[PDB]
Amino acid sequence: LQRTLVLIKPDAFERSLVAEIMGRIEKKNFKIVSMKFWSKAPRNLIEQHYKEHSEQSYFNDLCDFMVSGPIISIVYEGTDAISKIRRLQGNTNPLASAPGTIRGDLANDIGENLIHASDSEDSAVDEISIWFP
Amino acid sequence: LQRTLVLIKPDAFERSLVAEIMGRIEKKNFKIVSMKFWSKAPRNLIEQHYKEHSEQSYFNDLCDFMVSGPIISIVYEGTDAISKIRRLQGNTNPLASAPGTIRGDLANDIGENLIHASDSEDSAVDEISIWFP
Amino acid sequence: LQRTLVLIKPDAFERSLVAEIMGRIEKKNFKIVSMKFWSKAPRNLIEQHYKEHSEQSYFNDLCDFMVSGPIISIVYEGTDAISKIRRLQGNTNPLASAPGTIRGDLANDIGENLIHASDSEDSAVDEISIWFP
Amino acid sequence: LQRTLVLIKPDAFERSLVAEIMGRIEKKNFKIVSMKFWSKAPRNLIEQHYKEHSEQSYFNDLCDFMVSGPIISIVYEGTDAISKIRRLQGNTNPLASAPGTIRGDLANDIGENLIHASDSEDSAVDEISIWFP
Amino acid sequence: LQRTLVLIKPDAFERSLVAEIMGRIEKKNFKIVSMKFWSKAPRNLIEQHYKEHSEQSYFNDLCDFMVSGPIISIVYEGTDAISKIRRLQGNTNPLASAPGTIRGDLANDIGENLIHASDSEDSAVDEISIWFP
Amino acid sequence: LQRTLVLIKPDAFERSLVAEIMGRIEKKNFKIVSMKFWSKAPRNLIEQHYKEHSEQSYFNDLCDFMVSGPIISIVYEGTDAISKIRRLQGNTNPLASAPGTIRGDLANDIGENLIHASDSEDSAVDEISIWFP
Ligand SMILES: Cc1cn([C@H]2C[C@H](O)[C@@H](COP(=O)(O)OP(=O)(O)O)O2)c(=O)[nH]c1=O
Ligand SMILES: Cc1cn([C@H]2C[C@H](O)[C@@H](COP(=O)(O)OP(=O)(O)O)O2)c(=O)[nH]c1=O
Ligand SMILES: Cc1cn([C@H]2C[C@H](O)[C@@H](COP(=O)(O)OP(=O)(O)O)O2)c(=O)[nH]c1=O
Ligand SMILES: Cc1cn([C@H]2C[C@H](O)[C@@H](COP(=O)(O)OP(=O)(O)O)O2)c(=O)[nH]c1=O
Ligand SMILES: Cc1cn([C@H]2C[C@H](O)[C@@H](COP(=O)(O)OP(=O)(O)O)O2)c(=O)[nH]c1=O
Ligand SMILES: Cc1cn([C@H]2C[C@H](O)[C@@H](COP(=O)(O)OP(=O)(O)O)O2)c(=O)[nH]c1=O
Ligand SMILES: [Mg+2]
Ligand SMILES: [Mg+2]
Ligand SMILES: [Mg+2]
Ligand SMILES: [Mg+2]
Ligand SMILES: [Mg+2]
Ligand SMILES: [Mg+2]
Repeated sequence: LQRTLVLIKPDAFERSLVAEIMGRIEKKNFKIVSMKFWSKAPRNLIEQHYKEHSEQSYFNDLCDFMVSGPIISIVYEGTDAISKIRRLQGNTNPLASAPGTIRGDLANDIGENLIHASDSEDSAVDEISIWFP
Repeated sequence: LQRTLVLIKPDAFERSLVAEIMGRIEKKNFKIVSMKFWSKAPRNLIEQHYKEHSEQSYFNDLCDFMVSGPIISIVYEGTDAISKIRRLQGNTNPLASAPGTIRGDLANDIGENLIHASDSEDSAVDEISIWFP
Repeated sequence: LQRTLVLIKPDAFERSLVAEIMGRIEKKNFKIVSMKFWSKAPRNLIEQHYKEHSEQSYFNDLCDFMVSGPIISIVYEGTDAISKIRRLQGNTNPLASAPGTIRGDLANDIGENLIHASDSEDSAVDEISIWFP
Repeated sequence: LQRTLVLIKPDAFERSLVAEIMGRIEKKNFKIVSMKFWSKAPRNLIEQHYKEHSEQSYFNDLCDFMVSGPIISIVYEGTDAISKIRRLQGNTNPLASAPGTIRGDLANDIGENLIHASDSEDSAVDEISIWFP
Repeated sequence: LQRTLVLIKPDAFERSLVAEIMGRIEKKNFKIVSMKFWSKAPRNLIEQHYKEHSEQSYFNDLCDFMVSGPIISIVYEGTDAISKIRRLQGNTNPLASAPGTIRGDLANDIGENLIHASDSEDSAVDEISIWFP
Repeated sequence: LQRTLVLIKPDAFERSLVAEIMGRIEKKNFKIVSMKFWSKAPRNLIEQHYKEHSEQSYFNDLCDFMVSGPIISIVYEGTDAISKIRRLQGNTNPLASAPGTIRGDLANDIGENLIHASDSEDSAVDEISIWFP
């Protein structure tokens, strides 16, 4: 039994894909443990969430985008939930995300990619404490 | 523009229809303005929410059901959101709800009926203040 | 609790709508109690099923159509299953069936209309005994 | 057999509902007989199409909207295609369109209402000649 | 042209996924040759079906589960139907089943995995004779 | 930013999958630049489109099939659209097309495979000029 942190990103709201994305995780039988809606996430929370990317050239564009619209943060719970939800998510790169995955079916940009999911046990605990302190 | 208060009821979680219900409202182009996940709503908020029914025969069963599992409270915003979302919802009575509506398509009980929606401008304001003080 | 008799008609097989139709009933929370696949229903069961129509102008065409491909006979169970499933089904006449209903959404002919559902408690009992003796 | 003229309006493109709308008509078993994609319809065809409204208060806004993005013009064919597709479409007014219909499920504005469908045999013939001379 | 044996397992019934699963195979254009509904399969039929697993530690839990609710057995027919339906099915292990497959989208347990499909020509003939003697 | 040429093949029309296929590309956020409906494509256009296959044993059966019903030709535009739409398409061979892809979910024949998509930059320019001279 693991908990992972999911963000529904502003592009999901703009494109009306919130339910589509949440439904894919719901149908896989993962349960919501916590959920928070953000009309606009504070930029500092975004910078902490993406602290590992602070020196990447895309960091500021990434942060601008993540504050461009609403976000839903969700803690999902289930056996091996972290790796399983990552697999549903699909690869970051639109050249690689597989059809059948969320990004593979729905995303067409490396930045505007609809959804975040924690990539490891270590980062799950981290991100959960950022969004649900 | 109006805002209306929607509850996603515990039967929706039980039957994995949370995204299905939210998706129907999303596809109608209504926007989430506020949202709260409750692992178990406090009985007092429930009795307040349904205060008009407090002397009805079904009141205790209704309150019991509403705390029997998680709920999501959502404020939706759009032109004539109250009446329009009531129409999507469908009649309380499974003998009356029209196919095409949430309850008409998905609910088969007068109590376990998946979704609450505010029925008027005043009750909307009222319910919004209960779930989002 | 009632039980009603449903037939999935040969046009549903032809048009690959078998799961679509069964799915609408399933999502309404009705339970399969009995089920039979017929690669070709015996003409005699069909004439019995539709005995009320035996003197109508359309009778032979109706019987011919009903043996023109496979059918599935299903007994569904739930509260007020008969009337409720009739409502999902929709009007026989394509000029009358409401969007949201099976026929309203999917059928475009008064004969090739995808689904049979028992129309009363007595006809349900009757039809159930024909298809599941 | 009748033929009717359908326009998929620019809001459908904006909201990525082109296939959703065409799919509802396709599932009803109506056949495309003619089809034209317009990156931007010529204003003159639009004013001709809506000539009956030329003196109405909303005319300029309607014409402006109709050239604000792409449209698809389609001629559909089937028994009673005109009235049947009008029924799928739903009422122009978002306070009136029934869930189950295209507009009832998907539109939330009296102007930005996703789809045009010919309203009579004569207007069908008329509109067909405008979009497919 | 091959025939393969599919079981819709009790968890599909509990979770109301019967049509969803059958629809996926139907949409791939496989035809039903035989179909049998079982309110509860006899435990001995289950033990024969899984005779190859008799010495596995999960054998009794597996059999208990397979008699815990209804089952539908289906013989599907089509070119290379055995391998193709296996690929739609997805891997047994929730850590491996690919999004886009039945288990990959819908199953989250190695035991409660919704669907059985024969794994070879040799086992297809075998299983078909168990369920359709 | 690339443009690729897509054909919706006659089997999509016969099976009523036109919207399903177009919707998959639409949901991935690709935009239509040009679209042409063909009640029946001229055989010579088909032979040019498939000129690379002229010496294959399946060439004449392929051409017969492509003129057996309507076709929609579409020019889609987007970043890396050629390779991305190929990946959504899925492999030609029903033994290999992956679930989640168009062919993987929907096609069951190596010839009747629903959709063409240009395989390279060189062939995109070529095919676009054949269908949209
Ligand atoms: C690698 C990369 C990421 N990003 C953005 C989008 C990613 O969701 C976010 C974090 O990157 P990363 O953690 O690599 O992606 P993922 O979300 O798949 O774990 O940074 C870019 O905008 N451009 C890039 O090249
Ligand atoms: C009228 C009624 C309501 N209820 C429950 C279900 C309703 O969702 C809740 C409030 O009733 P009500 O406000 O009448 O219905 P709605 O939810 O359609 O606005 O009380 C019953 O259980 N039995 C009943 O007879
Ligand atoms: C009334 C009628 C029925 N039929 C066929 C189609 C009906 O499904 C079948 C039985 O008719 P009926 O019991 O009146 O319709 P329903 O199936 O809605 O209960 O007979 C015709 O072909 N033409 C007709 O005019
Ligand atoms: C009546 C009306 C129409 N319109 C626009 C939207 C309609 O699609 C278009 C033509 O009106 P109309 O033909 O009355 O509606 P429909 O599209 O349902 O046949 O004009 C308005 O913007 N406001 C209005 O009050
Ligand atoms: C391998 C395995 C199977 N099972 C159950 C679920 C499987 O559907 C069933 C048969 O196993 P197997 O034939 O290996 O799986 P599949 O259904 O993918 O062909 O046994 C377990 O409960 N635990 C296990 O570790
Ligand atoms: C390879 C092959 C193709 N075809 C037909 C179907 C293909 O869509 C068409 C062109 O072949 P090809 O370009 O190899 O396939 P794709 O469409 O995946 O790029 O020729 C056959 O009928 N049989 C075959 O063995
Ligand atoms: Mg990461
Ligand atoms: Mg109320
Ligand atoms: Mg009848
Ligand atoms: Mg009009
Ligand atoms: Mg096996
Ligand atoms: Mg090719």
